Amino acid sequence: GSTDSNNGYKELTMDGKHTVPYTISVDGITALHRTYFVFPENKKVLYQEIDSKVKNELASQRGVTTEKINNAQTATYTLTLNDGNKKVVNLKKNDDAKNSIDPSTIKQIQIVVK
Repeated sequence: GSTDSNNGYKELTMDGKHTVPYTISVDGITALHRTYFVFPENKKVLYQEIDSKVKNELASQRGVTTEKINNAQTATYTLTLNDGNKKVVNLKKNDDAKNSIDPSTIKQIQIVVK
């Protein structure tokens, strides 16, 4: 078991773009069409501003609307920064819906509703 210590080899994985894998859980089940997202750097945005556009994307694949999510028993997602930090917040209660953040610090996120 030996890995590169200095150099390795050339790579072309969305070089220049910020990729961020997204996950979701339903009743304990894991998504099957999981994928990654891309966004610009050095830019701030409102959590509610983005989520508003994301909800329309997840509602089309999950079929869950603002009325359905309300019927859910629980809704929480964990956020993972690029530094390796972790913060789980309930979707039902947007505490950052009135805050500004950038994807440049976002590494990955996993939603959990049931």
